[PDB]
Amino acid sequence: ADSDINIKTGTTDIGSNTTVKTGDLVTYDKENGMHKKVFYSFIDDKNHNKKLLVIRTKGTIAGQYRVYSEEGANKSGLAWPSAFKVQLQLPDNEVAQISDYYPRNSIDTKEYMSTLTYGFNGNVTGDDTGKIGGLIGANVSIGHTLKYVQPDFKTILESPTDKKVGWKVIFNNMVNQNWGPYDRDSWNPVYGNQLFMKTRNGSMKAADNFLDPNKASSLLSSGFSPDFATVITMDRKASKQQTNIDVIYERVRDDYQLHWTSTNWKGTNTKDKWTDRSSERYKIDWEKEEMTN
Amino acid sequence: ADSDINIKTGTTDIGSNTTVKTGDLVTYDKENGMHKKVFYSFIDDKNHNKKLLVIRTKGTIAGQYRVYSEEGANKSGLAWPSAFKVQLQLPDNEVAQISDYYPRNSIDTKEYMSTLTYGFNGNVTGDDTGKIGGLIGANVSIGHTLKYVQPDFKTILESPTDKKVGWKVIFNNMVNQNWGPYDRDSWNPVYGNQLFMKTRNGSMKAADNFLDPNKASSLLSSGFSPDFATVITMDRKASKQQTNIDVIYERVRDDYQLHWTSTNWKGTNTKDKWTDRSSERYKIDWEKEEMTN
Amino acid sequence: ADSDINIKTGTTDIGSNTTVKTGDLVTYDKENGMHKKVFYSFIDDKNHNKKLLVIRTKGTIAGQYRVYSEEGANKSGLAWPSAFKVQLQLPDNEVAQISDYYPRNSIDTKEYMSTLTYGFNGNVTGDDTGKIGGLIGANVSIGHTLKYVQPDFKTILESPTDKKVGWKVIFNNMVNQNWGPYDRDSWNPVYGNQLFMKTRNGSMKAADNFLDPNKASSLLSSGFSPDFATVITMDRKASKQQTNIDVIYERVRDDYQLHWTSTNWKGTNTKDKWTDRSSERYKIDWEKEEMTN
Amino acid sequence: ADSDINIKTGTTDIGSNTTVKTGDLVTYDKENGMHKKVFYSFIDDKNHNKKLLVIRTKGTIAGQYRVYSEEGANKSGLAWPSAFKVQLQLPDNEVAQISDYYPRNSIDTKEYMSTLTYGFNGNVTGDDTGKIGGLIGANVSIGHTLKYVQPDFKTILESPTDKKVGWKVIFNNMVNQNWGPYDRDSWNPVYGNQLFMKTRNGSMKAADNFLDPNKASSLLSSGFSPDFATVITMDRKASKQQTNIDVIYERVRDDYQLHWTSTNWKGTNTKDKWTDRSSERYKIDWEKEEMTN
Amino acid sequence: ADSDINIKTGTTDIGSNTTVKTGDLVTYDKENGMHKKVFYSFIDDKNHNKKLLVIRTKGTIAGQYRVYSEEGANKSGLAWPSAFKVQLQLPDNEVAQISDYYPRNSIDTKEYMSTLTYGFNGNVTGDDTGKIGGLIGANVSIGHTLKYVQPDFKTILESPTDKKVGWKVIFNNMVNQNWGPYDRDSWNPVYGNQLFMKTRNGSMKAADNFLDPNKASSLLSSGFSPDFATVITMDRKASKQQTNIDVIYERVRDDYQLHWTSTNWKGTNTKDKWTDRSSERYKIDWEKEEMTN
Ligand SMILES: CCCCCCCC/C=C\CCCCCCCC(=O)O[C@@H](COC(=O)CCCCCCCCCCCCCCC)COP(=O)([O-])OCC[N+](C)(C)C
Ligand SMILES: CCCCCCCC/C=C\CCCCCCCC(=O)O[C@@H](COC(=O)CCCCCCCCCCCCCCC)COP(=O)([O-])OCC[N+](C)(C)C
Ligand SMILES: CCCCCCCC/C=C\CCCCCCCC(=O)O[C@@H](COC(=O)CCCCCCCCCCCCCCC)COP(=O)([O-])OCC[N+](C)(C)C
Ligand SMILES: CCCCCCCC/C=C\CCCCCCCC(=O)O[C@@H](COC(=O)CCCCCCCCCCCCCCC)COP(=O)([O-])OCC[N+](C)(C)C
Ligand SMILES: CCCCCCCC/C=C\CCCCCCCC(=O)O[C@@H](COC(=O)CCCCCCCCCCCCCCC)COP(=O)([O-])OCC[N+](C)(C)C
Repeated sequence: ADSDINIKTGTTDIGSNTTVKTGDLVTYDKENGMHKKVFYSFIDDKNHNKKLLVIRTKGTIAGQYRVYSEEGANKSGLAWPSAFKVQLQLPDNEVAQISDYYPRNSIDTKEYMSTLTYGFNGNVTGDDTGKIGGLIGANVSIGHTLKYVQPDFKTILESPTDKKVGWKVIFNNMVNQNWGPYDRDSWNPVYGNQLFMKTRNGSMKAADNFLDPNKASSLLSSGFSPDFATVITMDRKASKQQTNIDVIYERVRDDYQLHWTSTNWKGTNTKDKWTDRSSERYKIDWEKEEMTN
Repeated sequence: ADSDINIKTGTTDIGSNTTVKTGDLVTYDKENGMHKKVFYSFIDDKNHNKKLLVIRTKGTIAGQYRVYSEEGANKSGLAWPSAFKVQLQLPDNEVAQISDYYPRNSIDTKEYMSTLTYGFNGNVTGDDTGKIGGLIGANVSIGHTLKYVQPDFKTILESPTDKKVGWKVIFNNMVNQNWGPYDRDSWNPVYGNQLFMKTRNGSMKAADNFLDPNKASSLLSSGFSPDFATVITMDRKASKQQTNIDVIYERVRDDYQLHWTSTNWKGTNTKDKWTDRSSERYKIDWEKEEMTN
Repeated sequence: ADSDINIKTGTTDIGSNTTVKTGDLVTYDKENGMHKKVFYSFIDDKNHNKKLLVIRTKGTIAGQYRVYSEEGANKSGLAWPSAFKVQLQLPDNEVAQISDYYPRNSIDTKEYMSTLTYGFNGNVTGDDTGKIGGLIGANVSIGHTLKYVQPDFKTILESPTDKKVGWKVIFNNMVNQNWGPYDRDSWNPVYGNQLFMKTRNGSMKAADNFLDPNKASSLLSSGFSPDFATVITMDRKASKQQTNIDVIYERVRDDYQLHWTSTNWKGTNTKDKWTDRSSERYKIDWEKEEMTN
Repeated sequence: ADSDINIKTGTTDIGSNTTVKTGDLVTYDKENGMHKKVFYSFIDDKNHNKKLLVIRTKGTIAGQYRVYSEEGANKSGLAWPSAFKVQLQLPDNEVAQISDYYPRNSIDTKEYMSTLTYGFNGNVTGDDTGKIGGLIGANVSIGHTLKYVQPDFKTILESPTDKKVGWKVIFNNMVNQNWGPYDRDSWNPVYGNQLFMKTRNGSMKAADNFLDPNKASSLLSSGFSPDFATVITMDRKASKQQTNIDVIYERVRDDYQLHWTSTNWKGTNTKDKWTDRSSERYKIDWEKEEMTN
Repeated sequence: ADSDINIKTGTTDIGSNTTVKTGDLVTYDKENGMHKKVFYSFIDDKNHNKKLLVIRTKGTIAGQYRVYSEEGANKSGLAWPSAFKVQLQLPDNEVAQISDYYPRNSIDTKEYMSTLTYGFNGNVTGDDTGKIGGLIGANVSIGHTLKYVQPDFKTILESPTDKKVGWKVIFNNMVNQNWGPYDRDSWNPVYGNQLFMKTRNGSMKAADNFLDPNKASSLLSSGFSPDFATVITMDRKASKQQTNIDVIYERVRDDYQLHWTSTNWKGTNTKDKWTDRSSERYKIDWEKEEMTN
């Protein structure tokens, strides 16, 4: 906090008394259904040291959650997005550099609780025949309790090198039919991986026996809208004022297959089955303060 | 709070009615993968007593979480970052001084709860043969409950001397596979240190039997992005207006080795195995209000 | 709240339409490792009655947590900071006076909860031979639950007299290895004071058997950064416009010794073993609105 | 809330477009250790109807927590502050009046919870000899739970008459050694009042066997800093423009004595033992807008 | 929320670009100890339709909690305030009207929770003689939990007619000596109403055996400070510009009597015993924008 140093709040910020020429570019890849978008802003403050440029790759990525193949009632498949990714890269011989990026890895906290209990007991037993009995007892108990919050999808920031920076979204785990949370590597010897399982021993058709997309998480079927911000700085005395950028919106799917062995349904997961990449190259003109492509 | 003294809020702050010449420097160490960055700001308020300069060493440090060595299925190793560090130092004969630093040690709180319970009981027992029995009893219980929040990574501020100040990030403990939180010194006589253990008695290959990086904390594999702020003040009447600074982004790793003894997997940890340091020297020109290197 | 009286917020504050000449002084005591700092601000509002001056003794104090003496494996010592202190004093014959101070003693609250429970029970017992039995019973229970938050270090404000004001930080208690919170006066007949105890009956060397500094609280090893604010007012018609101030950053340590009696480790604490004081005298010139020393 | 009536926020406030001549007075009573302070502010808005004056009696009161008398090991005494008080009074024949006061009595809330439980049970018992037995039972339970927050010190506002207004701080109850909260009237037939008791049956000296001041609440030993605000209004056409005020900072202590009867320590409390009052008379000049004394 | 309609926040408010002539009136009724106060404000916005006037009857009402009569040790009485009231009324033939009032009745919410539990059990019993026994059982449980917050004093708004509007404060219930909350109609066949009962079977004098005022709620003994706001609007073309207002601060007490029957103390409550009213008539001059009386 800039105010915790006695520095007046906002003194160290940049962007005062300057005109920023923003813009927008929208392009849709019908083949992959990735409504990618970039929102940039040229900031050139005379009090600064280098020209600035912030790229907000808002865009949007489809879910692609459907049964790709069905083979009778014996077995059927299913493809779902395991992880979403978006990254920005620059030419190796280029002069511009990546400075900052808002969504970054953050430390996680977990609660903890220890319980210690003492106890005592004593009773008198008697009956019609006049027998009298006694009982004295005691007990101790110790208990450790740990709780934490684990989101279904956990955003991560891949190691940002100078020339390229890339984010990532993965599938931590999901809760199905109010049962214990499952994940890709969850296994059960009898049923197997029950992540996307409708009924344990249903008699319906193989393809029909799948978890409803509405019940599952919104990202899987309805897509995930990203919001990542990066800032690019380039020296104001550079001989060449043209820069090239590349934007990637790759998405990784998985294969989920149900198998009827003799009585119950069995499920198996094949992580990293298909990968779809949609890369477009943009051009930057620092002199004209415009990104067009 | 400046407002709790009846002083109008922000009156004691510095930076009003002045022009601040900010800047930026970005350099990447491919050898160590440390995308270090410094964001400075020259504040020279005539109402102040000394020139000011705030260095925000945002930067970023890679994770370097991989199996460095594998030796068949008998055993395999693993290297992970135990602690991240970043510090700023000045020449001993220099005249500038360190004034403040935002992230600082903070007191920690823990809950507490004491429980006391009384009880009474009485029942009548009878059967077909007409036997009637009685029972009177009582019990007491006392319970102490203590809970607190312990983050996986706990930031610390090393003893800040005048010439140098240094922060630190360490590995408090981690939760594995929803089991009890482990740490570097955790030991189990049968299995041993089970921090990064995939399966207790899995039959897979030695190298494969490791916790997935996605399951583990984000910092270990995807790196840690620091945000530390320091302010440097130098007298306005100093004969020499040039100052030299040094920035360090050292990172410490550890060695984790799994051993198959006869049936189960055994794990051992060797703290402070390797250390990587990447120091760069910057130059400060108070007269020109610019940091270049 | 000034707004709860219908007075417009901030009307009663002081510091409007005036120029404040702030400053800074930094000095480091290598002998004691106390990076003391003072940040002042001269406020002289014509609408006010007396000149004002606020001293923010931010500074910083080292931890000094190390094993001072080791004597073989039989026993070893340990010195840790029991309490931190910082206070401001004025000459007895001086004319300036202490007005206010932000961090002040605050009331503490504790939860409370009373539970009352009734119960009834009735069962029928029968067997193969046709015997039928009955049982009717009842029970009552009363329970008192009390929980509160107790920080490890509890800041206190010593009785502020006109000429001097002094704060204080003490060691309330600590939680070790997720066990019951201990404190200086905690005693156990078998083991003794187990505050800084690594293992109850470890076979390692005497000096090695100590709690890791990382596990313990951050203040003990990495130091404590204070932030206390005071305001000094002096009459504007005083004949002499020069004032002298004294700043103290005294820190108190303790001695902790482990003793191996026959099988287990025994620990004893000797409170108030050593005291370190580092006092520097500053000079105030109200006429020139500057503090220099 | 002025905004809940559709009136623009702050429209009804007073203090706009006016100059307020604030001030300060500091005086210390070494005899009683009461660093009393008054911070006033003259508000005279032409749009208003009467002149205004707000007195903020911040000040500070010492704790005075020490063993006043010790008589061997048989018994010893102890004096602690039972209640703090501060009030403002005006001459009976005066014309000024008390209008408002910020800290005022507030309603208190308490939680509540009712629990109802049904239960059923049935088991089959069998042994090697083939005997088969059954058991069917049921139970009901009702539970009332009530919890609330009770601070150690509870501020109160004495009945404010026109000429004088007075606040009050009392000792609600305290928690000792993590045991049940005690208070002045708490009594135990065996031990007695165990409020400030160190050990139930300790063998140390009578004077030494007292609760450490650090463990007890901060107010008792380190003093209590008050913050009460009052506003005084006087007609602008009054013939006499001079007004006299009186400020009181009375503090009430108590006597606590431990008695060793035969084996254990016994404690008794004598409420309202001593009272200390420190009254100073200030003078107000509405015409000159200044309070001096 | 005016901003939820897309209307810019504060557009519909009234009071912009206008001068408000506020005021104040203070009068104390020594007979009843009711430090009544009214704070008004004349708002006349040309963009408005009618003249406005807001009356904030802050004032303050004493508690009057004392033992009115004592008759030996056999029995004694006690008078406490059951309910506080404040209302504003206008002449029937008057033309002004009541528009709004801030403190208004609000809906109350209560939590709810349903619990369902299944259970199974099975054990094997064996002894030295080789007898082996078994036991299999199961159980079910259902539980409804409801909790809510009930303040001791619950403010209410009486049916506001055009000519008069009146608020009300009543005594919902109180918690005594950490026991179940009692109220006026609470009855116990053995002891009776135990609201203000010190000891169930104490041997002290009848008058002394009362709950300490400090333990009870602050309002009962130390008084209640009200804060109610009303706005009065009168047409700008009215022939007569003078209006009369009446302010009432009536307070209702109760009689509480303890009776020693043979062994224990018995308590009875007589609701609505005495009523005190203190009405003063104010005069309003819209033309001069002043309220004087
Ligand atoms: C290693 C040594 C061996 C163990 C020694 C003793 C244990 C076994 C004894 C033997 C079993 C006998 C049981 C009797 C009572 C048990 C509680 C007790 O002993 O003290 C308790 C005090 O906690 C309290 O607050 C007191 C409990 C009742 C309070 C009643 C107050 C007034 C009574 C009138 C009521 C009406 C009015 C109510 C108020 C208005 C707890 O203390 P402790 O138990 O000594 O705790 C240390 C020991 N331990 C950790 C191992 C458990
Ligand atoms: C050291 C001295 C020895 C112990 C003495 C006594 C204990 C053993 C006795 C012997 C065992 C006999 C058990 C009988 C009852 C037990 C509760 C009791 O005694 O009083 C309880 C009062 O708490 C209440 O609120 C009353 C409980 C029922 C309320 C019913 C209200 C109206 C009844 C109609 C219902 C329908 C309508 C319901 C309402 C609309 C608790 O008080 P205590 O228990 O005296 O607590 C101090 C003692 N102790 C700390 C050691 C526990
Ligand atoms: C000092 C006097 C002696 C004690 C007198 C009685 C106790 C011992 C009796 C004897 C033991 C016999 C036990 C029978 C029931 C116990 C509960 C009971 O009595 O009333 C309870 C009412 O609470 C309820 O809400 C009712 C409980 C069941 C509700 C069923 C609703 C419809 C039934 C169809 C279900 C299907 C559909 C469900 C709905 C859709 C509680 O009231 P109480 O218990 O009278 O409380 C005062 C007494 N006490 C404080 C001392 C405990
Ligand atoms: C005054 C009248 C006398 C009392 C009448 C009955 C009580 C004693 C009877 C006699 C004792 C016999 C016990 C049998 C069951 C007890 C529960 C029951 O009766 O109904 C419960 C329904 O609550 C539920 O939700 C149903 C419980 C099981 C659900 C199973 C679903 C599918 C089964 C397949 C499982 C696998 C798959 C699971 C799902 C995927 C509760 O209703 P109630 O108990 O009627 O409540 C009113 C009565 N009472 C208030 C007095 C309690
Ligand atoms: C109306 C019909 C009659 C009732 C039919 C059955 C009840 C009585 C049966 C008869 C009693 C026999 C008891 C056996 C088990 C009871 C639980 C059970 O049946 O299934 C449970 C599944 O919940 C789970 O998640 C499974 C429980 C254990 C998981 C173990 C995982 C791997 C095993 C290795 C462990 C090591 C590694 C662990 C993992 C790494 C609950 O399902 P349900 O009970 O069928 O619920 C519906 C029925 N009911 C509502 C009426 C209750």
